[PDB]
Amino acid sequence: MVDAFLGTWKLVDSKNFDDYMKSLGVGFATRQVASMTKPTTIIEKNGDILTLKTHSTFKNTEISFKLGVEFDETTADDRKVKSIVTLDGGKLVHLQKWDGQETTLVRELIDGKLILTLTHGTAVCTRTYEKE
Ligand SMILES: O=S(=O)(O)c1cccc2cccc(Nc3ccccc3)c12
Repeated sequence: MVDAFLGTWKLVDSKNFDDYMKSLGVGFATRQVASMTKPTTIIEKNGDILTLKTHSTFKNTEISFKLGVEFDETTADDRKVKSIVTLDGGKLVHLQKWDGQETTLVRELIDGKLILTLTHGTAVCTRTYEKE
């Protein structure tokens, strides 16, 4: 259920984020900033339009979209992508494509926590957020 995602979530743990960002082109200077940072993800719905915002001292982004309906997105790291977000049995699956490249962001609730798995080819990163 989408509804179970809604609310504000605060990053508490991060695993292999640096390699994920490097895998995407994020430069060293910026990786150092982003990694010590502890972002908030806010997930909202308004009818059948979801909005996911990322709030932090590094960057601030927001996306709004319908599930299964493809959309343009400019990412935190300034990639210009084609995105699609679907719901695969409680798992929010965010697929991005740009320049023949693909990355996936999977969001699932485990133990009252929101676990985001980021995958870019072989670079995999897991980021755990606590409900606020
Ligand atoms: O986290 S995400 O927006 O998912 C994100 C996803 C994919 C690539 C990212 C690259 C740099 C920073 C991010 N965000 C970020 C925002 C605030 C603090 C630290 C990193 C990236």
